[PDB]
Amino acid sequence: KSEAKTVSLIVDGAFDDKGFNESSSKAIRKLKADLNINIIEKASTGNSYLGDIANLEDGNSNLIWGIGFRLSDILFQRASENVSVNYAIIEGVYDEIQIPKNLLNISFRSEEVAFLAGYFASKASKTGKIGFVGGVRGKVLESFMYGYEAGAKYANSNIKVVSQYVGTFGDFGLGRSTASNMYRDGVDIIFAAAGLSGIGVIEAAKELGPDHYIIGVDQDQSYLAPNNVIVSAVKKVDSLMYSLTKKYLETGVLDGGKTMFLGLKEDGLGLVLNENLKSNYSEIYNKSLKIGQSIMNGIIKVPYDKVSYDNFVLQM
Ligand SMILES: Nc1ncnc2c1ncn2[C@@H]1O[C@H](CO)[C@@H](O)[C@H]1O
Ligand SMILES: [Cl-]
Ligand code: NA
Repeated sequence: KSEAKTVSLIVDGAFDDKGFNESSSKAIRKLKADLNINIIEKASTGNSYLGDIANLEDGNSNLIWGIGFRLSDILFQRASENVSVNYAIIEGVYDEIQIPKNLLNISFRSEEVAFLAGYFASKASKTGKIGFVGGVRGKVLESFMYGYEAGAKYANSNIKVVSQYVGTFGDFGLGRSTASNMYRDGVDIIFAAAGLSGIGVIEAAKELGPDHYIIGVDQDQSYLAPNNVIVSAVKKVDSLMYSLTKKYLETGVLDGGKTMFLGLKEDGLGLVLNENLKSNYSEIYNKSLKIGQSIMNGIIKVPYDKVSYDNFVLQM
């Protein structure tokens, strides 16, 4: 078996985000539980990526996972320079370069699940004004923002959407103040797509009580605020990391040198309802799932950047 092997994991910021980074740790710990492999987990930061990952290498890791686009260039450099080490990255963002054979990149079509979140929030909102709180801007987050705004307009052409960015995935207090300002300005539902920062958005909703709703992200976040999180736009990082790593442990060769793309139809993303609010939002949830099937069948082409969004809006 694979018991002698080691799989390592490096994230940016804290593991304990109730979402994206946490899901990567869940996968690695489940691999340890099921296969009895060795694991190493490291929470890192930009000023020390190079040293932290060089250390996972020196621990003779058989596979090193990096999580999130902020690790893109470092994971690429280390893979390029260490041909005998295998690396995989969740959401590497690369422009010019060709991916080396010992690096596997995973890309999620986040705009697809964000479209479901926007459609849902737009149908559910009583004020007709909804919010989006993002983490760090860039290609990944813009896919969430434009997918959300497009799905919202698809549900109601005159929907009002307020978008703000915390600017980091690790500022809970700024998530809270951003959300508090939105709720005070007539927003009644906020999609928090902001890592740990978004948990502060949830805190703001809890502090304001009933009628301040959240669309959660990455994992089912209804348990964080069972009266306020209506639905969650999940990203199935843990399932994918487990299955890809298990295959790698069986073959010993990384299926790398490429980017694997996952959206709704690959079961890489999904929309998960809070059962405590079922009687009240089930009809909208079911309509949202039909929208998801239209996306999966290629009927709705979901925008993901400014150009595709502006075209989508003009062609509605
Ligand atoms: N530490 C992080 N680093 C990079 N991207 C992140 C991080 N946390 C969250 N994200 C991204 O923001 C989205 C919403 O939390 C996630 O699905 C992921 O794409
Ligand atoms: Cl605070
Ligand atoms: Na804080």
